[PDB]
Amino acid sequence: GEPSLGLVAKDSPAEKGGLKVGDTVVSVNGESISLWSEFVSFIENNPGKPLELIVARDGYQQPLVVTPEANERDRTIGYLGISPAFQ
Amino acid sequence: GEPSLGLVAKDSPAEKGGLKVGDTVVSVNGESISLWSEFVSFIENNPGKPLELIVARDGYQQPLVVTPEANERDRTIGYLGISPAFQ
Repeated sequence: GEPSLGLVAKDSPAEKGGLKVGDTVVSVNGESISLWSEFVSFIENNPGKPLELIVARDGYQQPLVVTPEANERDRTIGYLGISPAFQ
Repeated sequence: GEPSLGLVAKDSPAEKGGLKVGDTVVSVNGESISLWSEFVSFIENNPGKPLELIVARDGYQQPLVVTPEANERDRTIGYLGISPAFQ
Protein backbone atom coordinates (compact mmCIF):
# COMPACT_ATOMS: atom_id res chain seq x y z
CA GLY A 1 0.00 0.00 0.00
CA GLU A 2 1.91 3.00 1.32
CA PRO A 3 5.44 3.52 -0.09
CA SER A 4 7.15 2.98 3.27
CA LEU A 5 10.03 0.56 3.72
CA GLY A 6 10.22 -2.40 5.99
CA LEU A 7 13.47 -4.33 6.16
CA VAL A 8 16.51 -3.57 4.00
CA ALA A 9 18.70 -6.48 2.91
CA LYS A 10 22.40 -6.62 3.77
CA ASP A 11 24.78 -5.46 1.01
CA SER A 12 21.77 -4.67 -1.18
CA PRO A 13 21.56 -1.75 -3.60
CA ALA A 14 19.11 -0.21 -1.11
CA GLU A 15 21.59 -0.44 1.75
CA LYS A 16 24.44 0.88 -0.40
CA GLY A 17 22.37 3.85 -1.52
CA GLY A 18 21.41 4.75 2.04
CA LEU A 19 17.81 3.52 2.41
CA LYS A 20 16.67 2.57 5.91
CA VAL A 21 13.69 0.82 7.47
CA GLY A 22 10.85 3.27 7.95
CA ASP A 23 11.78 5.55 5.04
CA THR A 24 8.83 6.71 2.94
CA VAL A 25 9.54 7.15 -0.77
CA VAL A 26 8.11 10.49 -1.87
CA SER A 27 9.28 10.51 -5.49
CA VAL A 28 11.38 8.61 -8.04
CA ASN A 29 13.24 10.58 -10.72
CA GLY A 30 11.10 13.57 -9.75
CA GLU A 31 7.84 11.67 -10.26
CA SER A 32 5.67 11.73 -7.15
CA ILE A 33 4.49 8.28 -6.10
CA SER A 34 1.75 7.24 -3.71
CA LEU A 35 1.80 3.44 -4.05
CA TRP A 36 4.35 0.79 -3.19
CA SER A 37 3.54 -0.80 -6.57
CA GLU A 38 4.80 2.33 -8.35
CA PHE A 39 8.12 2.13 -6.51
CA VAL A 40 8.35 -1.57 -7.37
CA SER A 41 7.70 -0.76 -11.03
CA PHE A 42 10.61 1.70 -11.13
CA ILE A 43 12.86 -0.92 -9.49
CA GLU A 44 11.90 -3.92 -11.58
CA ASN A 45 11.92 -2.13 -14.93
CA ASN A 46 15.26 -0.27 -14.54
CA PRO A 47 18.01 -2.80 -13.70
CA GLY A 48 21.40 -1.12 -13.65
CA LYS A 49 20.07 2.45 -13.81
CA PRO A 50 20.33 4.95 -10.93
CA LEU A 51 17.05 6.11 -9.39
CA GLU A 52 16.98 9.52 -7.74
CA LEU A 53 14.77 9.27 -4.67
CA ILE A 54 13.33 11.76 -2.24
CA VAL A 55 12.60 9.95 1.02
CA ALA A 56 10.90 11.13 4.19
CA ARG A 57 12.90 10.06 7.24
CA ASP A 58 12.58 11.25 10.84
CA GLY A 59 10.43 14.20 9.82
CA TYR A 60 12.62 15.47 6.94
CA GLN A 61 12.85 14.87 3.20
CA GLN A 62 16.28 14.05 1.78
CA PRO A 63 17.71 12.84 -1.55
CA LEU A 64 19.20 9.41 -2.19
CA VAL A 65 20.48 7.55 -5.25
CA VAL A 66 19.83 3.80 -5.48
CA THR A 67 20.58 1.53 -8.43
CA PRO A 68 18.60 -1.69 -8.96
CA GLU A 69 20.81 -4.71 -9.65
CA ALA A 70 20.00 -7.77 -11.72
CA ASN A 71 17.72 -10.08 -9.77
CA GLU A 72 19.50 -13.40 -9.22
CA ARG A 73 16.39 -15.41 -10.14
CA ASP A 74 15.64 -13.33 -13.27
CA ARG A 75 18.49 -11.10 -14.43
CA THR A 76 16.10 -9.21 -16.74
CA ILE A 77 14.41 -7.37 -13.84
CA GLY A 78 15.84 -5.05 -11.23
CA TYR A 79 16.17 -5.79 -7.53
CA LEU A 80 16.81 -3.36 -4.69
CA GLY A 81 16.72 -5.53 -1.55
CA ILE A 82 13.71 -3.97 0.16
CA SER A 83 10.51 -5.18 1.70
CA PRO A 84 7.41 -3.04 2.26
CA ALA A 85 6.46 -2.07 5.79
CA PHE A 86 5.03 -4.96 7.78
CA GLN A 87 1.25 -5.18 7.60
CA GLY B 1 1.11 -10.83 -5.46
CA GLU B 2 1.00 -14.30 -3.80
CA PRO B 3 -0.17 -14.71 -0.12
CA SER B 4 3.22 -16.35 0.68
CA LEU B 5 5.10 -15.01 3.68
CA GLY B 6 8.58 -13.71 2.97
CA LEU B 7 9.09 -12.12 6.37
CA VAL B 8 7.35 -12.49 9.73
CA ALA B 9 7.98 -9.74 12.29
CA LYS B 10 9.30 -10.79 15.69
CA ASP B 11 6.79 -10.85 18.57
CA SER B 12 3.97 -9.98 16.14
CA PRO B 13 0.46 -11.48 16.10
CA ALA B 14 1.66 -13.48 13.08
CA GLU B 15 4.55 -15.05 15.00
CA LYS B 16 2.42 -15.63 18.10
CA GLY B 17 -0.24 -17.41 16.08
CA GLY B 18 2.36 -19.73 14.56
CA LEU B 19 2.94 -18.32 11.07
CA LYS B 20 6.36 -18.92 9.54
CA VAL B 21 8.37 -17.66 6.60
CA GLY B 22 7.42 -19.67 3.55
CA ASP B 23 3.82 -20.32 4.62
CA THR B 24 1.11 -19.73 2.05
CA VAL B 25 -2.28 -18.66 3.39
CA VAL B 26 -4.96 -20.74 1.65
CA SER B 27 -8.09 -19.38 3.30
CA VAL B 28 -9.29 -16.98 5.98
CA ASN B 29 -12.49 -17.71 7.95
CA GLY B 30 -13.33 -20.45 5.46
CA GLU B 31 -13.01 -18.12 2.47
CA SER B 32 -10.41 -19.14 -0.09
CA ILE B 33 -7.92 -16.44 -1.01
CA SER B 34 -5.46 -16.24 -3.88
CA LEU B 35 -3.94 -12.76 -3.45
CA TRP B 36 -1.69 -11.11 -0.89
CA SER B 37 -4.02 -8.10 -0.99
CA GLU B 38 -6.97 -10.27 0.08
CA PHE B 39 -5.10 -11.42 3.18
CA VAL B 40 -4.20 -7.80 3.90
CA SER B 41 -7.88 -6.88 3.59
CA PHE B 42 -8.84 -9.48 6.20
CA ILE B 43 -6.08 -8.27 8.53
CA GLU B 44 -6.62 -4.53 8.21
CA ASN B 45 -10.38 -4.67 8.57
CA ASN B 46 -10.55 -7.00 11.60
CA PRO B 47 -8.45 -5.49 14.42
CA GLY B 48 -8.75 -7.41 17.67
CA LYS B 49 -10.67 -10.42 16.34
CA PRO B 50 -9.36 -13.91 15.60
CA LEU B 51 -8.92 -15.02 12.00
CA GLU B 52 -9.08 -18.73 11.27
CA LEU B 53 -6.39 -19.54 8.71
CA ILE B 54 -5.57 -22.59 6.65
CA VAL B 55 -1.88 -22.43 5.78
CA ALA B 56 0.22 -24.54 3.44
CA ARG B 57 3.61 -25.49 4.86
CA ASP B 58 5.90 -28.13 3.31
CA GLY B 59 3.02 -29.53 1.32
CA TYR B 60 0.55 -29.97 4.19
CA GLN B 61 -2.29 -27.71 5.18
CA GLN B 62 -2.90 -26.89 8.80
CA PRO B 63 -5.20 -24.60 10.78
CA LEU B 64 -3.87 -21.60 12.66
CA VAL B 65 -5.55 -18.68 14.41
CA VAL B 66 -4.15 -15.15 14.38
CA THR B 67 -5.56 -11.99 15.96
CA PRO B 68 -4.61 -8.70 14.28
CA GLU B 69 -3.66 -5.97 16.74
CA ALA B 70 -4.17 -2.23 16.46
CA ASN B 71 -1.64 -0.84 13.98
CA GLU B 72 1.04 1.50 15.33
CA ARG B 73 0.88 4.28 12.72
CA ASP B 74 -2.94 3.92 12.66
CA ARG B 75 -4.79 2.21 15.51
CA THR B 76 -8.03 1.93 13.51
CA ILE B 77 -6.59 -0.78 11.25
CA GLY B 78 -5.49 -4.30 12.07
CA TYR B 79 -1.84 -5.34 11.95
CA LEU B 80 -0.40 -8.85 11.77
CA GLY B 81 3.36 -8.52 11.13
CA ILE B 82 3.88 -9.92 7.63
CA SER B 83 5.65 -8.81 4.48
CA PRO B 84 6.51 -10.41 1.13
CA ALA B 85 10.06 -11.36 0.30
CA PHE B 86 12.60 -8.70 -0.66
CA GLN B 87 12.31 -7.08 -4.09
